[PDB]
Amino acid sequence: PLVLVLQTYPDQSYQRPYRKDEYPLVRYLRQPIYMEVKVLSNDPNIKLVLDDCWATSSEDPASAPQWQIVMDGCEYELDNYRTTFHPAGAHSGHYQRFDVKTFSSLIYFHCSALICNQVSLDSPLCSVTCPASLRSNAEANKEDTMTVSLPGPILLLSD
Repeated sequence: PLVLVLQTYPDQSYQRPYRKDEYPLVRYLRQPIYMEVKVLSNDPNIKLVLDDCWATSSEDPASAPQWQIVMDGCEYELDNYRTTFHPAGAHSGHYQRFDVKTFSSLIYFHCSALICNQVSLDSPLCSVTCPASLRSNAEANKEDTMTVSLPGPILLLSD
């Protein structure tokens, strides 16, 4: 089994992740929060991709209310979040880096993600077109994904 994690980094340099005892983080509205979904491996073939990312006001990723950040591999802006991806310029496919921007509140962040082996059996999420089209009633479906959350919440403050 391959194992995924969701982490936050201090800045766009992605030098080291925040650890648990540094949470809760403190951020301001419209300030970028630099996040990464990473595979803990060492296989060069594999490529990590996101499915959904969303925020809750309680620790439980299943709790309501929710704000959608990423949907079907693409930025979702309708819930008042902006996401910017950060491609790497080795093992580039072992992680997906992105920053999120929000438009005093305590927020918990989660993503769902999966791995691509470059095989016919690869998820549709392995090659996607963005922006993503909204789902129909029947279109709702679950890929085989792992849910990952941050070690702690983030406090959003008004600038």
